[PDB]
Amino acid sequence: PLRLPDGPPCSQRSKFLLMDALKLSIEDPSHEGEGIPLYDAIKCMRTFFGWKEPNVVKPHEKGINPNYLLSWKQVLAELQDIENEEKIPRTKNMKKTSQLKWALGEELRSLASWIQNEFNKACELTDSSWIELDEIGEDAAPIEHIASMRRNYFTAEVSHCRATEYIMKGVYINTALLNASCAAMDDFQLIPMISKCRTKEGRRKTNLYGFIIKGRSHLRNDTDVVNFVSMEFSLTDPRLEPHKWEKYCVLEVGDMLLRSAIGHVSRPMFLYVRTNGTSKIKMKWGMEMRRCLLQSLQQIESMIEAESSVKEKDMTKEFFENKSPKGVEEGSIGKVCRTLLAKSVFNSLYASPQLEGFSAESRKLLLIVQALRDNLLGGLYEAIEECLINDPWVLLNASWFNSFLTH
Ligand SMILES: Cn1ncc2c(NCc3ccc(Cl)cc3)ncnc21
Repeated sequence: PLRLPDGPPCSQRSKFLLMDALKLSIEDPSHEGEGIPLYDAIKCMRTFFGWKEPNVVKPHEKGINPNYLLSWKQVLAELQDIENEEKIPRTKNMKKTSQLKWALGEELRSLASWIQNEFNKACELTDSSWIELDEIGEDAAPIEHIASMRRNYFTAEVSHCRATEYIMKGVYINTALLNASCAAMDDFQLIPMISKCRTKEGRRKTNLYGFIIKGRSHLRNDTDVVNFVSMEFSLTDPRLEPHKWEKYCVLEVGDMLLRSAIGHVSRPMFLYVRTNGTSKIKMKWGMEMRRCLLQSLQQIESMIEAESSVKEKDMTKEFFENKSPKGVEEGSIGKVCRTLLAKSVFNSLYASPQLEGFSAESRKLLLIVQALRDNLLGGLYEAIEECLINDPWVLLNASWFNSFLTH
């Protein structure tokens, strides 16, 4: 089996919160400015009244925590500035304050259990649909009948999937930043983190996860970096899994009244803050996250076009309806679709050279081991294990890979 590294537990490294995010939402919006992110965010902000004086509750151990506190206070100050203006601007350029100049820039780890938990959360369904019925595909021509049937069965099973929400979240924020990176090169622009869903009842909703502030972005090449500060709401207390949050300063910024299985309960609302950066090429990929839906669909269609060659008839219906196989090992056809999707999305969210190395070399050891398995290599192990350092996503697949070696 593979040897995973020893060390302190791995920490979160995505460009935004995943299972820990928190949404401020408005239903079927129709205010003077429905569709301009700044107007949407403010209207989501004013939905919430439990704000309170913020303080640091889990410090970033390598950054200057007074500057993170001041930056969040500045956001509320400048948002409150917009409140006082007669009209609402289309965008907001933050004052180039001391805290923002500092925050915008102007070793072995062990597998922690939070990343498997993220992956499990990415496979669940939500109350809300995140994509339209004809979202998947780029076809110039109308789709033939069999393709259409598969595309609609598959969309039924993943439209509400949590991984799909990560897709649209990511596409939104990456489009917003990439565009801002070009239209406001010298500004510290305030960029809402938005997404849009439809409820089980049919209502269009708008969600605010928090805010980005981008720094100077004269991105001349694909690999040039624009730094940014992320500020994300959450009900997750950082003191439970502090190792998850090494890269973050976390503030407590309000209290929130929630329906629960015990009735109404008041929980603190937190605000996860970190500095971070991205590049033109990374943001272009982030805008492409819908292809995760298409790539997941194809892996599904592959299993069907396989079964269909063996039975001389189209097995699309009998596969999705679960009518030779005798069940579905994940539980249901639906969980197989969402599982494939979640893996593809997390490949995107945690894209790394260590993942591209591990993916190639481990497939080599895979075909060798199951060749040996049903019929009865030391440098290869070093290639694969040269990828096992500190990435939570690489390490978790390596953990998964070792299960396959036992069964
Ligand atoms: C009692 N109370 N109410 C609000 C509040 C707060 N946040 C200010 C705020 C809230 C929303 C916006 Cl769009 C701008 C600024 N901070 C501390 N106490 C507070």
